[PDB]
Amino acid sequence: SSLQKTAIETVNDMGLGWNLGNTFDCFGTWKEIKTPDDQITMWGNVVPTEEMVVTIKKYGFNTVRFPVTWMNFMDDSGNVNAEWMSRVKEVVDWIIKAGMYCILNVHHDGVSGNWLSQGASVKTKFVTLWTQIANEFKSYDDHLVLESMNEVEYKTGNDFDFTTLHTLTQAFVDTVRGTGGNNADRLLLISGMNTNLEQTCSSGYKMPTDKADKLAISIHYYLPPQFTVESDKNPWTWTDDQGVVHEITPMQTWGTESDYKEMVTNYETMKVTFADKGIPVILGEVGVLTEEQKDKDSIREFLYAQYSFSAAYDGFMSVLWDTSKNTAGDMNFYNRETDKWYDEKIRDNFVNIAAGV
Ligand SMILES: [Cl-]
Ligand SMILES: [Mg+2]
Repeated sequence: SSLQKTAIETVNDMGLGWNLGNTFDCFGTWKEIKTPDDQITMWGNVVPTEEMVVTIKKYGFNTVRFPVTWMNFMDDSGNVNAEWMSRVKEVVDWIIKAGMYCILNVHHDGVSGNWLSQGASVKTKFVTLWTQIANEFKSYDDHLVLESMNEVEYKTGNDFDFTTLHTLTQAFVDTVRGTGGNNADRLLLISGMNTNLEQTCSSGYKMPTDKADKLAISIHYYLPPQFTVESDKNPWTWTDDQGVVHEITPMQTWGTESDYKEMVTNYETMKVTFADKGIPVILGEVGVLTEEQKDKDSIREFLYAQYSFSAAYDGFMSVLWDTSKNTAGDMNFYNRETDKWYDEKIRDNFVNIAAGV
């Protein structure tokens, strides 16, 4: 029998996803990071155990995205501390043992001010890092998916710099594929431009080349931003040259007729641009702030609608951004320590979508 799946078949099998957020991804200059646990716990989550990482499966999830920030464990030439790599591998091994997919990435390394935000002039360091990650996991089967980076924005003037992005994503593909083994054919998730739907689906976006034809595209679904990611208690502002401060109005509800038409239009854009061309779409983060004044029925309806579209559209999936508890982050859905969901109806909706009902 065939022992390979196409890119679309792989994302279809990946089912529903969930992120292990605000854990291996943490960073902050204020913390002197000397050991893995120093980074892992610095935002308020505990050191995760096997049960904390894989129990999500019983709620209908088949993919764990494992966001990892690497810079504090890289020496001056980009070599990754062996203990850090071992701790990353341990979590990957838990996910794989549970029969789930793992998406492993390079996360806050690309934030403005961190090294990967510099663009193509750090390609050498990016290749050094991915060579090490790729070699560490080269033998892993196709339930391990590697994601080039997270949310990077490169510009030249006020135009988006798709060339710099492509230089980096192509270096990622070439480096991973070049190591051979199962890296020759595993699904690779390619970052969109700032994971932005509009920019990634624009005519300027430049997908990298892959002889294996085993690439997916990464877009993050925080649309509309005023509902999903804008604080209600501390709204976003802008200030003019004379000191007048303007509030950008946050939204607390979602679900009007035009809201649904906007979501459908977004999926259609992604379908025509990527899935219809054989490139599946991993919506590697979706979420809504949970510690603000967002209407709880609207949070539930938004996630239900979005995951339902990801289930209805061939070659798509959604991956929930979740920080576990409100002393550790701002989007809290499943408390991995207590095995309890904050909203039982959010939980039930995931179970039902996963089951096809
Ligand atoms: Cl003025
Ligand atoms: Mg599907």
